[PDB]
Amino acid sequence: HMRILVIAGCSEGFVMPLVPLSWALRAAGHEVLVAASENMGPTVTGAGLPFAPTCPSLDMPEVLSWDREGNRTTMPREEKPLLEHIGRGYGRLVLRMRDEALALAERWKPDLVLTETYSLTGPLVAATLGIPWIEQSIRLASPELIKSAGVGELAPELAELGLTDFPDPLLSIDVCPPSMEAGTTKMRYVPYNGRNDQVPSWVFEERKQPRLCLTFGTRVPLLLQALSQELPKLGFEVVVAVSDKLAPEGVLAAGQFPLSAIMPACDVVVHHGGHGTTLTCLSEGVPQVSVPVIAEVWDSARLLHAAGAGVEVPSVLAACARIRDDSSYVGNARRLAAEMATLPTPADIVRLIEQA
Amino acid sequence: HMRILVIAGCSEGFVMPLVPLSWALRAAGHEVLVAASENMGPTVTGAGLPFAPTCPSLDMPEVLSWDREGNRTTMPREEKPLLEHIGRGYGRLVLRMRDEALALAERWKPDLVLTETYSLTGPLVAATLGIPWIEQSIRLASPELIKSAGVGELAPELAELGLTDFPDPLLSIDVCPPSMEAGTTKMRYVPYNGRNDQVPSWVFEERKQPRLCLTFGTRVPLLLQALSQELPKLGFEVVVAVSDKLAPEGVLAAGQFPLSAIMPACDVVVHHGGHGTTLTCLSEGVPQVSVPVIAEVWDSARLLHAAGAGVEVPSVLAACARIRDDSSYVGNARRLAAEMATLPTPADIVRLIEQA
Ligand SMILES: Cc1cn([C@H]2C[C@H](O)[C@@H](COP(=O)(O)OP(=O)(O)O)O2)c(=O)[nH]c1=O
Ligand SMILES: Cc1cn([C@H]2C[C@H](O)[C@@H](COP(=O)(O)OP(=O)(O)O)O2)c(=O)[nH]c1=O
Repeated sequence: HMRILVIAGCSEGFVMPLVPLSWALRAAGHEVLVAASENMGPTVTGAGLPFAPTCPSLDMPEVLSWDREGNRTTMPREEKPLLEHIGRGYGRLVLRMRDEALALAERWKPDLVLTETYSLTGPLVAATLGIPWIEQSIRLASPELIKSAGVGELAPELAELGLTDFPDPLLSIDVCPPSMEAGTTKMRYVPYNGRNDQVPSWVFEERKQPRLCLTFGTRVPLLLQALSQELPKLGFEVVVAVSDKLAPEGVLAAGQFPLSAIMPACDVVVHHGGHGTTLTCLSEGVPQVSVPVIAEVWDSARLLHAAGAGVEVPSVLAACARIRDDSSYVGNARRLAAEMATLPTPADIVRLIEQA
Repeated sequence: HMRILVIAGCSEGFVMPLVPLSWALRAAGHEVLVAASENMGPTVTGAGLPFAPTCPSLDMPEVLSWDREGNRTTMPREEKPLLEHIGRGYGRLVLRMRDEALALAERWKPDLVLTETYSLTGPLVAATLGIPWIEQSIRLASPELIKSAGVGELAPELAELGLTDFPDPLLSIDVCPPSMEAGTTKMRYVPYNGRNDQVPSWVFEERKQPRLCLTFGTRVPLLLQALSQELPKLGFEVVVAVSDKLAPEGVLAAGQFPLSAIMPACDVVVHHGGHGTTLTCLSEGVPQVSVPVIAEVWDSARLLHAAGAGVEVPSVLAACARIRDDSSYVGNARRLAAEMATLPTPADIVRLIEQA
């Protein structure tokens, strides 16, 4: 019987993929508490998990566009220092969370910390209290250059603990299918995509024409209205998964739909290359048209395109018809979904955590 | 990899205790879908689970106060036929759910049905499709007289399938601690008590006086305001767990608080003998003052009072001071909580289900 403090990010993409393992721990009789930014409250509790805020409402651009000195930062065009730039963003994110995250850790007294790769507040809190921690990957590929830059940015905070680098996690979890990737344990990606009123009625009824899902995530929407009007002309019934506030002919519906709920009713997905969106579409064996927006998802879209599970489009109307006609995309997507199903479940991983 | 259709009731007390096992299944990589009345949507999805309505908004009194003939029914004062009366209520509840629950089962095609003891729509749907089903108990004691009456009321519906009684479930789950009770597998009761914005701040900070939790559930509130004003005079800081719409001196707070989140910050609980409330307080080793309102929870309050884990009050101010001064109540409550922790987890049960 353990008390596990789960430390998450400031947007849905950094919180949702930690939900299945958190519930897997709770299912094993353990006490779980998810600590994240105050704006991630409804997301955490909407997943049925206990929540505690570590900082006010916060989004990544606030932290990424300003450094410790207080000076505005800009993004390098060169991919490599762009990744280091992003990494330092995650590092400074820790400076906003650590205080309340530590004080919460002092009082709640956890035995173990669960967190994602770029949420470095986890390792910091774990190292501060002198307790082990678990690292779970939430990406097809996690560029270590991002992580290293974040650790380097936190150097004054580690020296405060008389450290150079965070102590290695008790378990490093990876979710990339072996037939894709270029001290880690593999885990099957069980997708959690948020909270809806109910599973849409059209999901259960029969489908008499190819259905396409169009989604850009929770950050990229703020092109979507253009692809919505044109894609049906390619011979598709389209559904747009987007925020209800953000939410038409040939379109079936437009609104907040957890992908895992609607994926069985779809044949192809056009998206922004989002980590959670990609892995979810992968796990359900659906060919994807990935339009990689954010730099940190670039590697994942490369692994995806290479395996032929989908088409990376750095035109997207052309990529769909290319999938609508060629069947090798569906085949690979299903092959990889089948491969992920063989991997250990979050339930299997809980035992490993308990056992060592 | 299975598709499990979870069939629940029409009020929170019949839905919430099915959440942990449902997530335990989802954690093991299985596909889960919770089917309940339309008013139980927010409860299901608030737990992070997929939802599908089997009937419009519905509460137990509608079904219990009217029979198949369409005639108004009254409650017997004699406990025994009162239990049979209640049982026939659950039986007629099936008549309201079975249609949409069946059609949903035809299209979604589940391999297995998960349900509670008195949700007979589960067994009916399972028997109709010819698939196994799982019975989980959500009570300290489940009077078989209730269940038998429900089955008897459904006799025309079983004869429709050429049956007399529902086929025995693949697994019958019980949650009563061995040192309490008078083809079942024991499972530890992992409490899920709903959805809140966050864990209250006072839960983590230190407590310099005995704190009491006052809650009557989701049905009984519609006395609570009286016990709220008087109980602090007994030397207590009181917190009232009740609907926010329903929600003062000596009172710390009043509103919707999932018990499992606030239980560590409490010393004693006064309640309506609610099944979920009792089991949750039990699992956290907290002495209870049970005021049994509903007839079906009477047996549970008897098992509770006998074990000395609390005081059954069929005056409640006296029962608290009796617990506030005598320490044998806390001892038994903790002994039973310790006993439940030894029992197999919902995660352990998932394996059993997978294995046989
Ligand atoms: C807007 C929206 C998001 N989602 C989910 C899918 C993913 O799990 C998550 C999006 O995360 P992600 O795919 O990483 O993209 P991003 O981080 O840029 O937002 O939210 C839906 O399921 N339906 C929707 O309508
Ligand atoms: C109103 C309320 C209910 N609950 C929970 C506790 C139980 O899990 C459930 C109540 O179910 P239960 O104890 O069976 O009582 P009833 O069926 O009469 O409603 O709801 C809270 O945790 N906090 C609250 O403020």
